[PDB]
Amino acid sequence: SGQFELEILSMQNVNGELQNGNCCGGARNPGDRKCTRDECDTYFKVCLKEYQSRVTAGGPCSFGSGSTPVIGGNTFNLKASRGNDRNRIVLPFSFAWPRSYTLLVEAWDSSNDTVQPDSIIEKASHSGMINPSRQWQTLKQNTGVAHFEYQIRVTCDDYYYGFGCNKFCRPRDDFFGHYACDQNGNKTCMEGWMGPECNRAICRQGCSPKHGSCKLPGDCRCQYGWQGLYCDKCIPHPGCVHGICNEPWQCLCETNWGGQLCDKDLNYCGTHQPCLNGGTCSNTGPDKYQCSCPEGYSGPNCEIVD
Ligand SMILES: *[C@@H]1O[C@H](CO)[C@@H](O)[C@H](O)[C@H]1NC(C)=O
Ligand SMILES: *[C@@H]1O[C@@H](C)[C@@H](O)[C@@H](O)[C@@H]1O
Ligand SMILES: [Ca+2]
Ligand SMILES: [Cl-]
Ligand SMILES: [Cl-]
Ligand SMILES: [Cl-]
Ligand SMILES: [Cl-]
Repeated sequence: SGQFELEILSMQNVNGELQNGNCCGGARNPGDRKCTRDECDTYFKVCLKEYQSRVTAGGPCSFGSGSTPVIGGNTFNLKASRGNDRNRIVLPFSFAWPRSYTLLVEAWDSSNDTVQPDSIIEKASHSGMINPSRQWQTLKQNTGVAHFEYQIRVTCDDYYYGFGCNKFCRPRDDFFGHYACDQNGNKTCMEGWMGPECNRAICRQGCSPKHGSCKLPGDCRCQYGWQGLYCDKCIPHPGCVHGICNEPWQCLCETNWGGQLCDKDLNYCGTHQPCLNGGTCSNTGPDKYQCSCPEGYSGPNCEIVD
């Protein structure tokens, strides 16, 4: 999600005094009060926590804490230097960044090779607001005897967006989405795709909303029983001749066509003209008729003469 980073820029402790007024090491040469015996072994402690309207010097470091190894003597300047792992403190976070925070930074002196313990040189504290940016914010602690400069920032981890580094967005072209990310981490769909995660293919222009569907953009796949470019037309019953459908597998007959498959001619007389030698045809049912034969003509079609 994100990272709160702090970089030490410079320290200035001309004499080599701690918070308690004493020197780093031993004796202070009388009169001029110069500390000469030894230089401080300066390291930095950092504590990051929830915003406090009224700052406390003690409390749990909610968002994180860390310390630098000894990075210098009494005085150092790293303001034109690059800044490495020894002079910087990284504090990662997975929660959404609240913007408001409380930061404690302290310069300390190492005393592990002696009988006395590690002691505080100076202590810095502030509460503020900071948004995710690559741009460093410089802070000076100069109120006391010892002064130090540090800079802080909050950056979003890869694929994280917004003011809290919480909005994840990584681009795709698979069964879960077809999209690119924009500057705000919003999903902009590829050509042919739609929907919140860009997983709906846009069909053929005019494709049936009720009988057509897509898997890939452009196409129009027909529901079973529908057909045509737009899946607009039903498929009639197989074996249906001289028949239409409204719904699939129907076979609703055309005029003068009867039966299950509209194979039977209800107007055989008109279609074939069967009676010969001046006979009169009359339809007597499906593929049936009868002939009224003139005198001297006999048979089903008046074909028997004399
Ligand atoms: C686009 O991104 C902004 C800020 O990152 C967000 O507030 C907004 O809801 C997004 N717009 C859409 C249409 O998703
Ligand atoms: C039908 O009946 C036959 C017998 C003839 O009279 C025809 O002219 C008529 O149309
Ligand atoms: Ca020391
Ligand atoms: Cl403040
Ligand atoms: Cl300084
Ligand atoms: Cl996945
Ligand atoms: Cl979707």
